[PDB]
Amino acid sequence: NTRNFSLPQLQNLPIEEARIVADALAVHATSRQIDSAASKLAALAEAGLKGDRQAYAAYQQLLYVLSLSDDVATAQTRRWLARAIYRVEERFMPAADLSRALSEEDFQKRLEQEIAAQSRERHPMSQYVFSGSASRAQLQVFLRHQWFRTFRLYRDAADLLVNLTDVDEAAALARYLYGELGEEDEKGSHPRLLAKLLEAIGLEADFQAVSTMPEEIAYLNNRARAFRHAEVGWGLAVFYITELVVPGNHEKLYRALLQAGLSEDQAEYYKVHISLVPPRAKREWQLIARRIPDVQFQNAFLTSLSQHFRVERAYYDAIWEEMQSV
Amino acid sequence: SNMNTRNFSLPQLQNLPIEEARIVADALAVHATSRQIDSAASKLAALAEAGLKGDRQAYAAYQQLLYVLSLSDDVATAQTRRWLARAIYRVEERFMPAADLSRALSEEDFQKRLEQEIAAQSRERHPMSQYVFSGSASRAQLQVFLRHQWFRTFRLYRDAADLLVNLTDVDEAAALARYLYGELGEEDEKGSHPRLLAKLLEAIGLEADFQAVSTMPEEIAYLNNRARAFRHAEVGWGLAVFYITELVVGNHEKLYRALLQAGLSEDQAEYYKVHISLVPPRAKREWQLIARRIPDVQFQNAFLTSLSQHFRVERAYYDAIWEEMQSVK
Ligand SMILES: [Fe+2]
Ligand SMILES: [Fe+2]
Repeated sequence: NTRNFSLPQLQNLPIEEARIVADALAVHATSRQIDSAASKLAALAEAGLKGDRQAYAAYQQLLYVLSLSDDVATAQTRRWLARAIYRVEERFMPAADLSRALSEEDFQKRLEQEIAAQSRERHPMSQYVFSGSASRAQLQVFLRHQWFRTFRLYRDAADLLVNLTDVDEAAALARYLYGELGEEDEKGSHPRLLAKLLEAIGLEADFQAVSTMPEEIAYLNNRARAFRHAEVGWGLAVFYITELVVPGNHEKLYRALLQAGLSEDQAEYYKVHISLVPPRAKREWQLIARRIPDVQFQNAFLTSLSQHFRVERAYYDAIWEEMQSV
Repeated sequence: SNMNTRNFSLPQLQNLPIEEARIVADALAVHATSRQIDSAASKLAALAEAGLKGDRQAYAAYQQLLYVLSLSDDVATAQTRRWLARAIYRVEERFMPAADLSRALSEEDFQKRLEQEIAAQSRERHPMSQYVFSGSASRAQLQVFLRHQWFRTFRLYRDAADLLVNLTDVDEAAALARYLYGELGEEDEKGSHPRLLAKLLEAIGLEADFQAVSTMPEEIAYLNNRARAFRHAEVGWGLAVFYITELVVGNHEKLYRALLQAGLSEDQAEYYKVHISLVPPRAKREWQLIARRIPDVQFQNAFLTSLSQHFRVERAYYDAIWEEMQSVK
């Protein structure tokens, strides 16, 4: 019952950096062991982002262990090591090089244009699944990966909550967390609603699930990095795409799962996300509106959004390839 | 501007005439080296050790630095500040009288030890409590009380959120999320408990400042300990403080009645009303987070050590408020 703890995951990685990280996470690890891990992780990430495919896979696997393991005794040092990797990653991402902050209208127009161009709804897999055309085995592929996107999303939102120093903005994220964790009934948290769906269609919903899909690991690593960033524009961009923009996927999948014979109660997970209300109309939009005049915020937000879309598209492409093969 | 940044780390550090304050500032630079950060950690640990071994100047200095590290609001330096804070926590926790139980107490014996400890640390009889409940406080003296209540209340929700982040079990994170929702005003952020308290302060002539910086040593000691406990990797420390703050406290009813008898309206004193509650601690839902962990002696030792330390720093804080209250009007 430690499958998603850091040391068992590191022991299963046949790489020298896994042993160095393990030593840095020991109870009496020295400052030098931790700095050594940080340096070798930063160099590994740099070599991988420069084109060494093996170093790339290796640093993504290690970053997955560092940022998303559940043994809280090592979390602070794990997050410290993860930041050494984030710093390299953010130097390599194409940055919104704006010199002057866009107008609020121009900023919104840029957002809508980028979303309309890179939205998950146009992917051939979205169309196929919404159509009702997935077989039971294909819906199992889809939902197995949905589990990984959903089951710990509330934790990433909580990291953003922690970094919103304004009490009213923390309150906005607290209202989100409250809804996401079931309001007064933890049985209806959105991870447990999805779990109920998975069990209804023959899958296990494992809260210690560990992903083996590279594109899924890359997606979760990026999402956790963005939501944890000290410049909250990164997290607000991802919050925006994950929760604020008109979801639309949830309603069409709900109809399709009921078409597939699941009951209304079993498919509740997709029902609860449906929402008519434009993104700027929502109250959480004020967290973004207030920061638009700041060009540093704009650059963080727009860079975050583009990177999120890149990793999300590669992830959806990989789910789709798996679905076509069953 | 200087006012807008007065609870940021670097402005606070530049006002601390401590050698180690410059070393911390260098460690917080955007491109600070691992050597600079390691040096700052070492110097802070040595300062904390010297203070806790009896050097009163080192004790005051390390506590001021820990206040800046753990509770400043410039998020850009927060991760390194918390990294440095832990070097201090490790020293602090070696010096705290800690429960050396060899095996776990029974549920009954655990509840009994908790209740006797809480009973024996009640402040219902404290001279300041009696002075305020009795009516006897002048307006200026009520202001002293509420000025410090502000520091206790206004960022409590953040400490609870650090505990939420460390509850890996989804149902337990949900329990803390329900607390946070209530604490941040449910659907109306104007009704968050800090803003209810701001309304009470405004009613009595005081400003409620969300960039407030404490200058009372016992108050700093209290906030430092509370943030340490809620952020601890062993959640027994946070559950101890959470339970004494939320599941047991049984205080707010008499302050509410005293304020109403002093001419404040129900709406002005709402901050105290919302806290009043009939239901025993075991009856509450959050108690399950504690009930599940009793069998684990490591949890019991963290929890009981945390409870005792919390009471020591809270009692010294309440004494210091009382001394200040008696210096006015
Ligand atoms: Fe949700
Ligand atoms: Fe409260």
